[PDB]
Amino acid sequence: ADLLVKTPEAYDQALKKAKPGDDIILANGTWRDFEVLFEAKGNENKPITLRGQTPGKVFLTGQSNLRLAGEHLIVSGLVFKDGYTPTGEVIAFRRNKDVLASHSRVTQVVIDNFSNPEKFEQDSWVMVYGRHNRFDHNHLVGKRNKGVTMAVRLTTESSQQNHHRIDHNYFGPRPILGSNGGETLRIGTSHHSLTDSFTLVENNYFDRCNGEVEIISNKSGKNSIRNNVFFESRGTLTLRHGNGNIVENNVFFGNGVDHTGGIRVINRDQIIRNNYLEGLTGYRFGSGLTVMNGVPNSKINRYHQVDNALIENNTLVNVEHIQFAAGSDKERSAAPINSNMNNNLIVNDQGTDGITAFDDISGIKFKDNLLNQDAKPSINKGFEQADITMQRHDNGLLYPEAKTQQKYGVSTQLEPIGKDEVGVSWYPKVEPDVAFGSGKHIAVSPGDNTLFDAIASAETGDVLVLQAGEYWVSKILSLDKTLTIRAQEKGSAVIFPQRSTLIEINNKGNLTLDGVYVDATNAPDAAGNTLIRTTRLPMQRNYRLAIKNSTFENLDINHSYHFFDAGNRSFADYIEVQDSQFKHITGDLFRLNKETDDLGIYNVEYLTIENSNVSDLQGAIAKVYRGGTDESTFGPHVVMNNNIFNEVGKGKRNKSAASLILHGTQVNKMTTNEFNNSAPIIFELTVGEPKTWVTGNVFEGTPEPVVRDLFPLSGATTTISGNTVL
Amino acid sequence: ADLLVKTPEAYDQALKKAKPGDDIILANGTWRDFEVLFEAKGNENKPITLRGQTPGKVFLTGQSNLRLAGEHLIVSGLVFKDGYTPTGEVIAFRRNKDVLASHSRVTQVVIDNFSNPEKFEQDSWVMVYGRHNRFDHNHLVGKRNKGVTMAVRLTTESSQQNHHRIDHNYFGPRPILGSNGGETLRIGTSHHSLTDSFTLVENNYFDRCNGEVEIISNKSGKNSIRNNVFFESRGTLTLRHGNGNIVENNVFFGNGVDHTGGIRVINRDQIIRNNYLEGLTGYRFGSGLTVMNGVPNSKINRYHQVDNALIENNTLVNVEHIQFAAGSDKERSAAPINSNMNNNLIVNDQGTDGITAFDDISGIKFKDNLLNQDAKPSINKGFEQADITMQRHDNGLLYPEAKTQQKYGVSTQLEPIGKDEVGVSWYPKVEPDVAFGSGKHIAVSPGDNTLFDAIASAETGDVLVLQAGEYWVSKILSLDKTLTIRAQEKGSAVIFPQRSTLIEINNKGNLTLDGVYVDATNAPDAAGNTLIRTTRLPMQRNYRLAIKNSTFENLDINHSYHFFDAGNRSFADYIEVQDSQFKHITGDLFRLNKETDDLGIYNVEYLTIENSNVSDLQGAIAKVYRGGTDESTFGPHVVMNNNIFNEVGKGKRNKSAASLILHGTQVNKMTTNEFNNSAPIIFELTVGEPKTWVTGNVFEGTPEPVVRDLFPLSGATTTISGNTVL
Ligand SMILES: [Ca+2]
Ligand SMILES: [Ca+2]
Repeated sequence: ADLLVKTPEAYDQALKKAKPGDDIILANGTWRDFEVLFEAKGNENKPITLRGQTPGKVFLTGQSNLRLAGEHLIVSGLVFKDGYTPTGEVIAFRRNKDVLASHSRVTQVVIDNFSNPEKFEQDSWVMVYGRHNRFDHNHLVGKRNKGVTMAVRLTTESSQQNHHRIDHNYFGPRPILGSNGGETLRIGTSHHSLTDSFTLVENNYFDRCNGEVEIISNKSGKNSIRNNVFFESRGTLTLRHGNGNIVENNVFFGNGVDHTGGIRVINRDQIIRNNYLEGLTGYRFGSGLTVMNGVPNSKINRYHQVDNALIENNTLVNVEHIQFAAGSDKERSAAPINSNMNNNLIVNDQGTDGITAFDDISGIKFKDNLLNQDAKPSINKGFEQADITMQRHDNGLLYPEAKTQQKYGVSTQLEPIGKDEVGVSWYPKVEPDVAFGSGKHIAVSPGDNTLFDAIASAETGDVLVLQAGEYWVSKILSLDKTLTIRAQEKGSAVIFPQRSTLIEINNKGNLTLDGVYVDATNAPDAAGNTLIRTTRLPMQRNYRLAIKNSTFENLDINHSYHFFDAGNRSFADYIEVQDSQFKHITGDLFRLNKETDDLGIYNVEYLTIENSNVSDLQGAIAKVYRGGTDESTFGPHVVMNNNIFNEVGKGKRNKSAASLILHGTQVNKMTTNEFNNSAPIIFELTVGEPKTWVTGNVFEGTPEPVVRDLFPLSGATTTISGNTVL
Repeated sequence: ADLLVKTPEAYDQALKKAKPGDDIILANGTWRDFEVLFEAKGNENKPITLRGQTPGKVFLTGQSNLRLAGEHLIVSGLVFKDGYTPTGEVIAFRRNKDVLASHSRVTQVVIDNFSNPEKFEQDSWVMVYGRHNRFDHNHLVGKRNKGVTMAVRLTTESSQQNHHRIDHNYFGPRPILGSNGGETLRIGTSHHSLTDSFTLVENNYFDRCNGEVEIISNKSGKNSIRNNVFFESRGTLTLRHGNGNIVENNVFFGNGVDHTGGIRVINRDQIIRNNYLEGLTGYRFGSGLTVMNGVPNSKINRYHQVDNALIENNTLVNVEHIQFAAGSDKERSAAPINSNMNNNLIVNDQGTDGITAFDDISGIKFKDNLLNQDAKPSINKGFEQADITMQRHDNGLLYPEAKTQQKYGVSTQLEPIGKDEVGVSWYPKVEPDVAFGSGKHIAVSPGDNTLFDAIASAETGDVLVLQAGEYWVSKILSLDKTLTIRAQEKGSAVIFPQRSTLIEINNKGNLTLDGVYVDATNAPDAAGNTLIRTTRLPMQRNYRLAIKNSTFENLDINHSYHFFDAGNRSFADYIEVQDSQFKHITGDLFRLNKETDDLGIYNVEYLTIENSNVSDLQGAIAKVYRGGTDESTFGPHVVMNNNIFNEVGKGKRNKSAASLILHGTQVNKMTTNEFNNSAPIIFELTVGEPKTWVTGNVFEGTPEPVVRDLFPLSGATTTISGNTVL
């Protein structure tokens, strides 16, 4: 029988009355601050259902969440949005640790940007306990904060050997977290990784799941991860802890996007068969295919030696890196043993087979692997070369034209699940970001509060075109949308800040400055001004900052006048500076070093400064810091080319005594710059074999770059040469 | 004519029609977001008035402010609360730089906790410009953020030689700012300090104005500060810059409150006569009476030599410090010259006249000063001692009994203005802090978010009484009120956090824990947990934290598990730990070191740990930091006595390698502690002549204290002796 309810108390009363076969129906509307405890006992033949009256019209908002407890329950047709769970989880298959749900199903529910307001206040969106549950045809998009999106817990035997089924879900875009802990799916935990979970993960679509290196983090035994599609996801399927898992029939469409992986093999008895991998650009732990070194006598949460891996009938097309014994170093000294790699197909048009061995690989026996003839084989025995031309079948996958070559690599009967065969038909799959300049153009004129008003009434994506003249700014310009501020004619729009901050970047703010001119002469006569900064409230969301063709002068009325000051726990997807000039600044240029608690957190993924000019800066061009020993991320990337830096970094308040100090940055490229009469470049290299190239620069009146290796010799690939010193 | 008005548009119409002698009347109610520009032109005999219908029933809230412009205006009967100014000032005697107000009056207006949301976003509450303006019978209380409460500006000749009158105002309690910039009243600035202001500050009441070392900051010429009362104010009347000022007929009741000053003499031609000073405990620049050294050939904003000071007929009763040549060092090398101190009366029951000379004082001539015979004199000529009994007249002031002695000190005819003769009768003068345990007692039972529920529904000042049993906490406990959490029976109420934070202290939160037991075994297995912390959003006001008779154990499920984590720009009025136990904690105990930009800002006024036990703490007991060279504040104070510390501070993630790392702390007292098998105490002493006492401790298996001096050797009184080192 159907039990329509319109209030939480009516819900309570319906739940008390509900019998096997009944449906409790949440009436269409917005249910705010509704902590749902669905605790009942259905029947194998007659489940008890909680569902929205009209899927897509029942919203659970504010501090709402859902707990299932009992057995034979079904929950469907709900949307969580405009809020965040006040507990540890949005959806949990338990009341608490002693009262679980089993034989229960959550299907056709949406969680859409239901994120905690602080990125590093951790929660999870779905937590599975108990046994024989199902989580299917759901739609999870936009988790911005630390904490896996979905996990299977194994904390007691009652939650082990679960045979849980996770299928046909849309795992929509998840942006970069900026530390470890951004997984989309975690099965188990290191503590319980030697127990058998038997979890089935099939026919899900992972669409730009970019939280961190692990898209899926398998951390238990004897799971089956099969028939999933990974589209442009900036990470990997990692067999992290736990043994005896099967990774099969999965499809990875990297499309050449940066840092796309990958199947990563660690531990024992793994089977990696019949997987299709295309256009994957990642390396090291984010490679298209990775077989790691382990630690002898590893602790339960470190790295266990690869032993009896089986890697067969996989197809790898334009996979840039296949890495064996990856992570090899003084700790991870146990190379792979008793393993086998057979009947795979590697087609690469980049001239190489993409293979790199980092240690002895004689414990992997290679047999009957096929390579295209133009790809220099890195390994002789076990690889044969042939004239291969690939053509795409109807199932969207590439196969050798020759039928005889189809005994290598992936089966022809694969049928990748599509983006529109997953999730719910009644909730759209949408683009996560607003593009710069995707809106309309608004003419703005001088000269008092005119910029404050134009920003406030513009719409996201708009472009403000400032006419020539003077823009006096008596009120902070707080940006909570995507906006471009463009001078109609470069250098003809002059912006005069009169407050301690000119521009503040809030949640949802992203900023492009193009051709503007800023004279900070009239800023308040106080130390510690900051021309541009994020909000100082911990942000919920990443931001983008682009600076082009612009000039910034006279940030020097008092000391410690910084150009850009990142808020604690803030994260820029990128900061890009092109063709811009900076002169007379007492503070730092970019302060990207706030996370000094060494938990692997950092402030910027890509810092790029090219073709620019900086003169008379007391502080550093950039201070960027990522501390600790985490190997779960790919950034910061710091790229600086073709700049001229004069009299930079020597102020008595610059404790770094550097023009540039880079701690824990993973990719460093400094090329064709001039460092004239300035403080040195200083590298503080950490774990994860960072890559540094400092070539073609002039250091006139500037000391040579300083390298401090905090992990001798752990160890980085550091190329510093081809530079003129004085 | 009366122009009663109910909306801003009606006000605008009424303003256009107002003629000399008219009253524009804001109707009773709440005017939110009202930026009042009161610009009109009365005559000397018929002013134009803006006033509330019923004083006490007209409120300006939100982003409201007031600007007077023109002449012969009066504004009265308004309350600013529940908001903050969107400009630089709440009330400004100008429209803008070029359009001032003269011959105008602001009287009987209240500003009640109208502070910016963020303490270090600077504003001011009252700015006076022009000439012949009056600010009387107003009521200003609770400004929390950086920026002087009220200042007279002298930016152009039009605002100089003003003869402004500031009288009969209630300058109510102002909490400690935690940096420079917390003045209650400023007359001028350094740039204009050589111009004459002629401002009259008389018959005002300063009730616990504790913003910083300067209650009044005189920064201009020929002003008169007379007949004011300073009640338990944590600061001083400073003649900061500027010459020829008269400080006269003022009364200081310190009542023995900590860091009560004081008249501070700097610069030339000052007259300090007939002031009464009682019970003042301050020292150095916050002394009861200070005559500073100056800087030879000083910059305009530094310190000008005391030249031709006249100090006579003042009474000083139990003033612990009278200091001559205060601040003498290598920079401040110019001792007072051409000065005279005559006919003062010093009565002190502590054994001494309280005088200290820090340099040559032959530039001060003394004659006919009287001191009680029991007080050992520091100076011979110009002083005599005698038998004195003080008796308190009806004016509240002490006078010698022997009529012959009444030629020393203050006149018997002084009439100190009373707290209830100042401000307005229709608005109450209140206590600023909710006292712990002033509400009701509330019984709480075990155990599933019962603590969460009891906190949400309690009222400020209440006491929660925890019955025996287990308190599981699956939601963060957010404290936005004053609250005590007491175990019914010490030790039978056990609190089990399940989130990475147990207690979050928000704006208006203040917390006492008494007899509680916290077992953090079940916290999330994640690094960087924090049992107690402020909100990480920048706070609006200070907080208090008291921990008594409590036990905290097993903060060790992962690394960097901190007991208490201060947010950026947060400030504790105090943190006090008594008779409590802390064991098995991987992080730091108290993280009070967030303000590393060296602007003089800090996180705690008083940190006190006594009679407590800390065992197996990987991090430091406390990291407290105050950076830079500011001398405008009194804290931090760090007091630790009679504790037992076993195995503290030797963790590999404690970069300080200290059990205690104290930088820029001004008062340090560690006595009768046991430090067993622990990392050392480390001092990093800064400017301001800090006082450090480390005596009577046992350092067994612990290095003896390390002293690093940043400014060798400009003061610092460091006594480390009588410790046992095994
Ligand atoms: Ca991970
Ligand atoms: Ca001051």
